[PDB]
Amino acid sequence: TMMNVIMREIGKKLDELSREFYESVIPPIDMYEEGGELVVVADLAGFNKDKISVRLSAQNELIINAEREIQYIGTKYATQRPLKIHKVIRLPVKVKRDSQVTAKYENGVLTIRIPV
Amino acid sequence: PGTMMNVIMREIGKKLDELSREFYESVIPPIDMYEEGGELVVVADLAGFNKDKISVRLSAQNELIINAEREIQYIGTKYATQRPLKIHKVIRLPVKVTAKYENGVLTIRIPV
Amino acid sequence: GPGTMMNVIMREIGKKLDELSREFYESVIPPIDMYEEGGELVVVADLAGFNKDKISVRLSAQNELIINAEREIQYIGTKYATQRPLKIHKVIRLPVKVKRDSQVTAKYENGVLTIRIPVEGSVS
Amino acid sequence: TMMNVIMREIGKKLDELSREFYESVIPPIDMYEEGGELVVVADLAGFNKDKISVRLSAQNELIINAEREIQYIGTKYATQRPLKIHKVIRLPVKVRDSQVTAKYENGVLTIRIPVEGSV
Amino acid sequence: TMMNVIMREIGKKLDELSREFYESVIPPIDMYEEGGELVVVADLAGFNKDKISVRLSAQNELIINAEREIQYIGTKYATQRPLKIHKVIRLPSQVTAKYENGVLTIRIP
Amino acid sequence: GPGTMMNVIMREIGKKLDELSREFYESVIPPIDMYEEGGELVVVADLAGFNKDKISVRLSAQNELIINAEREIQYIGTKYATQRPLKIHKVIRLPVKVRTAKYENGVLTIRIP
Amino acid sequence: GTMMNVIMREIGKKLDELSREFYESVIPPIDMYEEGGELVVVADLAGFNKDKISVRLSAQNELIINAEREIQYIGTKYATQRPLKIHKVIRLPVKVKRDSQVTAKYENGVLTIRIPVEGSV
Amino acid sequence: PGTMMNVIMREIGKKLDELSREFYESVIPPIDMYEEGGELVVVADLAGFNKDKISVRLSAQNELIINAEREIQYIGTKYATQRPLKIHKVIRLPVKVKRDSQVTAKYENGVLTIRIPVEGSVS
Ligand SMILES: [Cl-]
Ligand SMILES: [Cl-]
Ligand SMILES: [Cl-]
Ligand SMILES: [Cl-]
Ligand SMILES: [Cl-]
Ligand SMILES: [Cl-]
Ligand SMILES: [Cl-]
Ligand SMILES: [Cl-]
Ligand SMILES: [Cl-]
Repeated sequence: TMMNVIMREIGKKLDELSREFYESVIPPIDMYEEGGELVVVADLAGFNKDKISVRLSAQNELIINAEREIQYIGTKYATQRPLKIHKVIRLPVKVKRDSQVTAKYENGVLTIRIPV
Repeated sequence: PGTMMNVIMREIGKKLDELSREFYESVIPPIDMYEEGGELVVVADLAGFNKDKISVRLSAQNELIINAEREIQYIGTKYATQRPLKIHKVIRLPVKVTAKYENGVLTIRIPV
Repeated sequence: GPGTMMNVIMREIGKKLDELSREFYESVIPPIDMYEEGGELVVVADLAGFNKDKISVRLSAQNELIINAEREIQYIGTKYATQRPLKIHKVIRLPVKVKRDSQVTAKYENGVLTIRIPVEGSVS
Repeated sequence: TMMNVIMREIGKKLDELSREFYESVIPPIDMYEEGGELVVVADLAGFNKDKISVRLSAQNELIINAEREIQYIGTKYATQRPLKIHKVIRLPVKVRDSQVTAKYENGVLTIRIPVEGSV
Repeated sequence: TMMNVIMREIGKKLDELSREFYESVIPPIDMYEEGGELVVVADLAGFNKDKISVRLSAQNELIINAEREIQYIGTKYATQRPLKIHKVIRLPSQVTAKYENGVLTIRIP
Repeated sequence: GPGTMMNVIMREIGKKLDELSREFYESVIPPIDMYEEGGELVVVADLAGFNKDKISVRLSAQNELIINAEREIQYIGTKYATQRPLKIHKVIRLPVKVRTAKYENGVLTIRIP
Repeated sequence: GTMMNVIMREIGKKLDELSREFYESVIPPIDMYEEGGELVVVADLAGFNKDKISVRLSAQNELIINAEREIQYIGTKYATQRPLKIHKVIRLPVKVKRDSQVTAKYENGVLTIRIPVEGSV
Repeated sequence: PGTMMNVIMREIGKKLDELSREFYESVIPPIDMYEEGGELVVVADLAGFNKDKISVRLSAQNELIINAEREIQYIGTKYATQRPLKIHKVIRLPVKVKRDSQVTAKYENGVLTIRIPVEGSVS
């Protein structure tokens, strides 16, 4: 149903893109393999490491979760910045569930290391 | 018999599953915009960029323009490259018409 | 100005449509040629890699021609792209009126399926 | 451009697809790598081996060309089967100069190009 | 803006069509003119006559404003009926309007 | 710059959507509320300008509730727009398992088990 | 087949590279208006010969405009957009007599057609 | 129950059946472009414009710009105005040409024929 999300915004100028669209599409991730390690680097500016969680379902995909809430002040024009985030990522080389996963969140950037 | 129009649609659904780098370059950043005390605040979620590289300008035609430049080394075999190398964001201003960069979040204060 | 999302969407789909899904082909394949000659409607289809037994030809109750074929493909090694169709269903609505049952026959050579069906009003 | 070949056929039903489109879209390829060889498999019915030409570009892409002539008889309604095939394929695995092997059977074209390393 | 409203509901089935949708859509109007008088015909429902407001805020514009409050008892499964209506028809100086049995009618020179 | 056809299509549909099709409205009507109170399901719907005799409410063999109504209108003088719907046929899918209505002031209220 | 389909095919195109097929279906833009007990249709149809254009009044109450021409392409061609065969079918706003004195004059690429309204002297 | 998509298309199709005058101002004119004799020619169907009112200019970005303005006086009740009043077609040129290059354009029977010297041409 990802396509359905994009469609709702076809009328909109790039200034006006919805928050709901952003929740779906965020985050952008680059992911690569090096030395028996599968690394994912995602982009989540303005979030707290307590609110970020990562997991792998039995099906071979990697999952990312993040919550935040934002206080609304004054005359409001934009609600774009996403509160909730849920991202499922298909995995090309299935890492063992047992293998440890380490995530480091720095400078609005999330990095995840996964052993092969 | 079926129709071509349906088949195209089924295809686009497949296509839009995993978005390009270029896509995200065009959409980023999501912004919050409010008016408090005769000041306009634009709040942008940016994957970390060096502060000096990030630039903000007010356009002549009542627009706000947000650019930024990044360089990334694609070490090893790359499965995906979603992240945006470059950014151009044009933002219309609601009302008639000083930047701080913290935790990858850009907060722009505009006098009014 | 600000930019159009629709533009972005369009720009996105293009580069992606360079590589087409296996499903897409399953619907689109085969190409055929259809002509009337000697009171007979001949149709020729490109179906590479399906065995003769697996391919089926049926005359529909509606005035249409249906080609059905299925296959199983071994998938060794690291698969990067798998565009070619495993199972085919194709429906063609005939341009002229044809005899209802059983006269059409099929020939399959060089991966090419040839059907010859007798037109209506033909003379034996 | 490929999308423009697709968009020109939107209205039509599946029985009515243009030959130009099929020329643009044929063949469907199966690509995988094994035994230090990258194998391409394409569906290409109604062609002669002498007419089928395979070249490898300077850029990463691999190109398949095929041509044939057609002999229409009588009143024709459908003419969809493609006369000239030209398919440029970007290959993921690394391959400037290489030794390519191609065998055509039963409309099926099998091309084997050796990737760096292995065997 | 108006096309953006339509596109929001594209995923949804005809029953699931949102409230915000309906607020923008309502009312469907029929416009005609008799004897050099202009007449407007609009389908508004479940609105109190006092709450409804009509004026022309531009030289050539028609604005209809309408508001209501709805309190929902029990578990509510859907809420499609609109709270506030701000349709802005455009006129192709005194307007007389009586709203009865849903139908709201406006009379212009 | 040459411009884009798509940009031209979007602009074209947009100018036209301000005034919408009466046939579009017919699909859309009515906006309904569905709540459950007193072990009963209630529907409130907005169908202004339609006669009580014209209105029909039926229940499906399927789970769905179905509202049917109809009306007739004659337009006097030149008509600039005729957005009003004439042939409504709403259908609603039901959340709670379900085998009776009152209409006033262009509003329909329906009660079900 | 439909008008919508004709537009859709060109969505992935810039304005300066629009298909000829598209132009054949879309040409000509017309002005249509009733005045003086007559219904006037003004069409923009350049590069044609009057001998090639024909006007039909249909079984249904619609006006059909047909035109056709040949253009031999000289040299190395980069763009062939201009229409070869026009077949514009226009639905009339008002009922008109079919047994009617209709006047279609071509001048400077502009086709002006006049049609008597039913019920006018 | 029906879907919004099916509903939307039905609406979309309706809005396209009859086309705006603005629409045509975008799409007009159709052009034929060929190169021969080391010069580039653009021939365009531009029916019903005064020759004086048409302007042709070579852009800084190797593209061709056709500008046409005309005034139409409407009479009686009007049921359609598809005819474009203002035209600004911008055409990307497939071969480098001189910005400085002298240009000739001819207007006859509502067809605009424009010839433009290609880069590397000899006068
Ligand atoms: Cl979860
Ligand atoms: Cl700039
Ligand atoms: Cl079957
Ligand atoms: Cl070549
Ligand atoms: Cl007829
Ligand atoms: Cl005809
Ligand atoms: Cl030459
Ligand atoms: Cl310029
Ligand atoms: Cl200019």
